[PDB]
Amino acid sequence: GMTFRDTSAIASWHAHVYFDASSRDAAWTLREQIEAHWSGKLQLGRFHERPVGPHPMWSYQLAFTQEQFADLVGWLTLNHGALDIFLHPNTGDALRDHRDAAVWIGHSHELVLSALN
Amino acid sequence: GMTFRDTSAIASWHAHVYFDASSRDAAWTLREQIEAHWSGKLQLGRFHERPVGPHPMWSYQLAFTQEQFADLVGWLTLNHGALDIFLHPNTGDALRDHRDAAVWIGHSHELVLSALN
Ligand SMILES: [Cl-]
Ligand SMILES: [Cl-]
Ligand SMILES: [Cl-]
Repeated sequence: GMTFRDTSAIASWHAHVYFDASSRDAAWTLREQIEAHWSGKLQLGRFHERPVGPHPMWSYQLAFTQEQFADLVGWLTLNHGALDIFLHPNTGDALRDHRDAAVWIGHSHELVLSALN
Repeated sequence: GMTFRDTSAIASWHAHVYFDASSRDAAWTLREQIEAHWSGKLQLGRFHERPVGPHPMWSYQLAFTQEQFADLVGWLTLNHGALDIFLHPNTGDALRDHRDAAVWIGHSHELVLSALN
């Protein structure tokens, strides 16, 4: 049986906007709106135009606190268009968080979990 | 030419825990823990052991506010085990909300879109 955890186990969240060559322009446009809308509320990573790390799509990262989660995730849910977004909590166990605690705005993708740990 | 929306557009959130014959006990355990952890203050629908509405799997519904979103969604992310969970905001447009504002804890599923008419 699984042991239940409290939300205090979550130190922070990462979201990754996924895209590819076909959706690059749309991804860029959303990234500019995130900059415009969320300056100081999250850390925005580089625009990766290849698969990096465990990500099977081109991507960029947003890193944010539990206190920003509802506002930012709600806004992304409303405004993501056709871009899939991968989200996961950071609990101190990268493989477990990616393998077992993946959240998707839009469609899910099979991660490159073998890249972890 | 998307019009960006504010989270004020969201009246409420709805989650649907998906399960099947293979995963009934886990789905039930989760439901009971939801009931206990929020002391019956969330809105819980019927435990459906058949596909209902737009849901291709057996399911049960949870409804909650934007102000409950971070805690509940965090908790579900940590505690869902292998159960996929469909979430969507309610903006008054059931088609658009289900089609375009779907969020999935775990893996995404194709909805039975016919049921949205
Ligand atoms: Cl670099
Ligand atoms: Cl959208
Ligand atoms: Cl979506």
